[PDB]
Amino acid sequence: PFPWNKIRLPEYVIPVHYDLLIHANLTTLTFWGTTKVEITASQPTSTIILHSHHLQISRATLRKRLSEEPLQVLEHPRQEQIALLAPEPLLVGLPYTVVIHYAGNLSETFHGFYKSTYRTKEGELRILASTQFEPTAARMAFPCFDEPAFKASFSIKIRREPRHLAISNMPLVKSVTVAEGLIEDHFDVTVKMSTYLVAFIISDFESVSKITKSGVKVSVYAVPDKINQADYALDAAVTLLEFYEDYFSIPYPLPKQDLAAIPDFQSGAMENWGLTTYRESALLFDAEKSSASSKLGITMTVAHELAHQWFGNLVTMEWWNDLWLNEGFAKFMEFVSVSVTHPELKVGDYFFGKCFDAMEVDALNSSHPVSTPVENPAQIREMFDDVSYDKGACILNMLREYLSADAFKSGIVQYLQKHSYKNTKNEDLWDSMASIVDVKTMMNTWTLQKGFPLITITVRGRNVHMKQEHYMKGDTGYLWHVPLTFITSKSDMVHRFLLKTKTDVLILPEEVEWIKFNVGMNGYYIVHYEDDGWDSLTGLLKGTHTAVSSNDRASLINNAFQLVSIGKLSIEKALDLSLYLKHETEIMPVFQGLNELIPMYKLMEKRDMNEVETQFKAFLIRLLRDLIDKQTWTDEGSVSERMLRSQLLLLACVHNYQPCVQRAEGYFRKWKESNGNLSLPVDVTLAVFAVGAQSTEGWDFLYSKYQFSLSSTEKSQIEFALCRTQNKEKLQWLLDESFKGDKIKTQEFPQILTLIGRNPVGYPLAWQFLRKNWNKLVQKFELGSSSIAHMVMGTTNQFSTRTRLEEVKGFFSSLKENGSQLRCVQQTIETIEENIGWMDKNFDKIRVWLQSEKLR
Ligand SMILES: *[C@@H]1O[C@H](CO)[C@@H](O[C@@H]2O[C@H](CO)[C@@H](O)[C@H](O)[C@H]2NC(C)=O)[C@H](O)[C@H]1NC(C)=O
Ligand SMILES: *[C@@H]1O[C@H](CO)[C@@H](O[C@@H]2O[C@H](CO)[C@@H](O)[C@H](O)[C@H]2NC(C)=O)[C@H](O)[C@H]1NC(C)=O
Ligand SMILES: *[C@@H]1O[C@H](CO)[C@@H](O)[C@H](O)[C@H]1NC(C)=O
Ligand SMILES: *[C@@H]1O[C@H](CO)[C@@H](O)[C@H](O)[C@H]1NC(C)=O
Ligand code: NA
Ligand code: NA
Ligand code: NA
Ligand code: NA
Ligand SMILES: [Zn+2]
Repeated sequence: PFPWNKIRLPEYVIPVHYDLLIHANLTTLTFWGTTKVEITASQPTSTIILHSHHLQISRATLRKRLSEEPLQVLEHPRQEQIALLAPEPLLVGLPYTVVIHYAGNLSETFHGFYKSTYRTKEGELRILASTQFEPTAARMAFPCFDEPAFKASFSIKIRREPRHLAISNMPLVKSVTVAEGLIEDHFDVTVKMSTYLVAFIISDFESVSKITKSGVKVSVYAVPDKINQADYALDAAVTLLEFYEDYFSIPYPLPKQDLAAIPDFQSGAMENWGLTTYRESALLFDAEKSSASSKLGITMTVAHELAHQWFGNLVTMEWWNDLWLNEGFAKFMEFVSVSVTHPELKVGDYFFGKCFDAMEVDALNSSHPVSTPVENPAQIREMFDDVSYDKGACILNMLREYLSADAFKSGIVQYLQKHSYKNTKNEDLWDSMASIVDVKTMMNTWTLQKGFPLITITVRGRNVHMKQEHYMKGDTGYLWHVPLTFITSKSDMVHRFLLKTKTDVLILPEEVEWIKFNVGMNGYYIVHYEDDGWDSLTGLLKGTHTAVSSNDRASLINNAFQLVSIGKLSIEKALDLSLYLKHETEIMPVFQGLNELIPMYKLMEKRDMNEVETQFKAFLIRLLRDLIDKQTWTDEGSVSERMLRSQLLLLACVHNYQPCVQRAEGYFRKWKESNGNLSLPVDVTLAVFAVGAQSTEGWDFLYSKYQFSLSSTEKSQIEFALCRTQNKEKLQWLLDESFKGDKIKTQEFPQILTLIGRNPVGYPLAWQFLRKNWNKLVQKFELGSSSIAHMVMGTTNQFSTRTRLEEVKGFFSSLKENGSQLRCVQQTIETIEENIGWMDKNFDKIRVWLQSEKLR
């Protein structure tokens, strides 16, 4: 008879300090712990509720120069709680200490205190143990008040064999031999922090280190065979840590910061205070083999994790309904920091693309407000999504533009200073921002309702009429305070207008030839132009496209196709606009063009539409052919030029543009004749391998080199190529082997499943594999995880028939408690519903447009 019936812990028993002793055995794969937690009670009680999950509690006692007594233990596994019953009611305000002894098995998933393995370059299997606790898995490693507002200090001790190294949040202060072959490591006490930030790793990692100008020792740890790839991340971390310390004027408060590359890791990285963790591919850099995309990705990932030391660790959201205060800010700070520390990366131009990814899900009924209630672990994991990360960063960027960078920076500094070592709510951020303007009323419209507005512009002479309405595919009365911006043919000053009502008007000083709203796409909204608007802007792009900025051109491309879905613009007119790209040069507008047009043939690929699919792909290649032909088969140029080269050559080869295929075939044959020892330009390797893997001999040869590669980029490039074969038996093998995790690690499975889901002949196999192996995949990755969401959407969200829709509805319906209520399931259902309507309306229009298409 359990005495607590709520998922949320009681509020009146509060921890102050934890002493954690962990003794793990990396041979038996078990661990023992003793947890002592200093607590004080706000009000008298005789029961203490806390979290524990899959931990066998052997004994629990309560300690008051005096006194100690036993506690009865009850468990409620579904609430993931245990209850400790005291003989006497606890006394208010007096310090107690709860001592719990327990045992567990190392987790075989990617969360909790889990097993990771790797093979030495000689073939020896090695075992390590690592942690991943965010959001609710600390309770799988020690019993705790496992909610992020129950902050405390942590003194961690690790018992281990002499052959192993242990690291944790804080520096090692002492090692004591306790028994024959057993050493006890004492780490220094942490600052006050949430339980999800606790971390420890038992490994044989090696490290390299560098000291910041502020005296912080920064280290990168990795397996011995890969530590020579740590130099780039080490240098970036020192630079970025120094940047944030100087930017926030709040020092990093710990003596050291570690970045650890874990051989098995579910996400990309995690911000544990003093001991940040990473997938090997997100941290390690090979100067000969790593891609430009990889260098960018490592830099931004490190910038994200180090931003979290302030936005997340120092200041933490009070509850997961406001996770965006962690994740939106860390995502935004990636661009603030890296635009200064690595200007050659030009990260600023990539930002708006995240906003368009957020708008993809946020246009659906099944989106949710940035701030929204959650209760159980699955729901909490679902908050780590494009709304929290990307919409969060996008509305912060919009607010920064509205307030000015200086007022925004003063706001976030006051916010961080005032709430240091505490927790914040949505409202606390607005109050800090206003202390520098009714920010609260405005930002409440952007955080407490889902979606975004369509802004409709109607011009009569000098009179510019504006209307807002909720953009939904494909009428709730939603209203926003929208900080509009515009430029005109007569003024490229960024003009501002705060639209607070359904309609409003502004008067231009003189008539203009065109007007363009949402300058640089810094606003989280889309724009429709009535009357001759889209013709006028289409003419601008086709005549003098440089009359507006690259990012303004990308915004026009994106918005035109979004307006097709709600019937405000014909597919023919949006496709007509896209034709200006034949004269475009810039990565962002070209990338945006690809990102609007590729998804159209991805729908056709899953239909009996080979004729139009082939003509559409030939149109795409012809549209970009001049740019394709100018690409050199080298690694020259900027990061943007290199990413553009790699993507264009891949596109051209996969769609059988013969000049590219023939050159890629030659490089692959030479690479194979060299026994895989030939150094190819990294930027052409995706295309070369993707062509090579189309034959059985080439696929088999590529796979044979995957075993021995120490390069994350090369393994990623091989994986992509292997997933592109039309040989169904090979596709099935990849699914089976990465599912098993021996020949290909299970951390790659979600990406392999999705790539095969996008394969024009493999997509039935991937959806089938997901259905057949659902229960084991959920057990490995967890309901609500981003990984499960990626697998659900990546195998299903390009279907466009009523028969496929019912397959999806019927399958997930049948799962009941094991998945039927997933948000990603409702999102993919609504996406397929929109695909059905969009294809039913537009397919014949596209077919005719392509035939008429003599412009090319
Ligand atoms: C760790 O795994 C072992 C599996 O061997 C679990 O031990 C079994 O538990 C059941 C039920 O309690 C017993 O009937 C078996 O006899 C146990 N097996 C052995 C070999 O002793 C153990 O419960 C797991 N630990 C936790 C904390 O879940
Ligand atoms: C993990 O367990 C193994 C065995 O269960 C421990 O290995 C023993 O270590 C002692 C002293 O080092 C040796 O005398 C025994 O011969 C070992 N037994 C075996 C089967 O190898 C190991 O020390 C444990 N490690 C930890 C960290 O607890
Ligand atoms: C959106 O979902 C809600 C509840 O799920 C429903 O009441 C509403 O009708 C939906 N909107 C549309 C356009 O289907
Ligand atoms: C080719 O093999 C040599 C000898 O083992 C090695 O040193 C070199 O790095 C290899 N080159 C590539 C591109 O793999
Ligand atoms: Na556990
Ligand atoms: Na909103
Ligand atoms: Na939203
Ligand atoms: Na249309
Ligand atoms: Zn984050």
